[PDB]
Amino acid sequence: KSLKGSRTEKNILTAFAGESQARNRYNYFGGQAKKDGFVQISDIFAETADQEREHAKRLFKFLEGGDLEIVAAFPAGIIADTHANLIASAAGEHHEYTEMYPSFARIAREEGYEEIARVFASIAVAEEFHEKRFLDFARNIKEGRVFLREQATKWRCRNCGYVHEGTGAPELCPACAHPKAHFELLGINW
Amino acid sequence: KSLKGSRTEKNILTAFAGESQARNRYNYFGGQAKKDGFVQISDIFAETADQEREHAKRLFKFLEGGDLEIVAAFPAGIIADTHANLIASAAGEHHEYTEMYPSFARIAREEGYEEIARVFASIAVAEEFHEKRFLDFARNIKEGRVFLREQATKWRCRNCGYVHEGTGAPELCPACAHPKAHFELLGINW
Ligand SMILES: [Fe+3]
Ligand SMILES: [Fe+3]
Ligand SMILES: [Fe+3]
Ligand SMILES: [Fe+3]
Ligand SMILES: [Zn+2]
Ligand SMILES: [Zn+2]
Repeated sequence: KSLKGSRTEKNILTAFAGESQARNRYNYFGGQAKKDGFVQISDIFAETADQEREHAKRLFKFLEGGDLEIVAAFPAGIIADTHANLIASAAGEHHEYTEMYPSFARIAREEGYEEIARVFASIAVAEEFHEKRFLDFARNIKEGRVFLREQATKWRCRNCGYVHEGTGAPELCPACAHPKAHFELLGINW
Repeated sequence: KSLKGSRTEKNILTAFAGESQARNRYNYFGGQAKKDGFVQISDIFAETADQEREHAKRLFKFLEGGDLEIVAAFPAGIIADTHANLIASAAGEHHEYTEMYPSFARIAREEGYEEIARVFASIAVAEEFHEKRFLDFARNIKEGRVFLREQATKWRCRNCGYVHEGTGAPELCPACAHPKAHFELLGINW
């Protein structure tokens, strides 16, 4: 069934508008993280931005055309330090997966748009992990554990792949000479 | 002076919301142009998307924080063939530089935000050239002149830089073997 005139139609566009702004905000926060010396976090912001582009794309492809008026609130700014940006990003994700998407999914099911309702629910899952990632990094910054841990571990240079073993990432990579900012905890997800 | 409570504050966020959606739409149209076999046009859509990201960034940095409600209409879809996408993109740019930005600049000046008004006016200039580019490519497609002209000229392969001299781009690049889709008119802007 068509979406024309349905509340779901406006909800999809509203989600698209929000996801679109989130993509820009995350890319900006990614640039700020770079300036603040947090390369892994910067790349995480950029990856999240690209994933928001994909949520938006799925939503956009459901629309049938024409201009549609929407009424919604969005974050008017701002770009602060990385810790603050991570906190603000997490808060935005929280609202999306706890309030917005469940509401949109609910209304979709009500109006008879099952496929779309399920897509809203699925996107909410992605947003929750996005929040987890942001909250975890904010915590690392607050606890001063971004580049230092209590026990010896392995740190990988994102720039060249050098692996450093120790309680903390080195001031400079011994292989590529790039600063500590490029190091992350060595991760294996395969 | 602060922007809080001013119409300009809402106009900036509205512009940001629109520029944000345009970035996504242009990236999607860029992907469709690739599928349609128009590499130069695809790269132009991607470049325009990146520039929209920059208009949005300038606008975003003027905001002072907090959640703000906005009321505006946006294109609910859609992704069609490249010619149609170029036409729809041009129409959107036209509205922005003829109606929206001049109005926002006008109101900014009225409320006493000179710097911001001038930024709105400046962005409008960029949008007009964006439209010109889109309209020119739509015309090339309509006239069947994307890869063929009446007089012998030079065609450059965007993939490897090979330069072909003739009335039209070759079916396959003789250097890198990529399809005609990668060719553009050789351009010199320096
Ligand atoms: Fe999102
Ligand atoms: Fe998200
Ligand atoms: Fe624009
Ligand atoms: Fe534009
Ligand atoms: Zn290194
Ligand atoms: Zn070639």
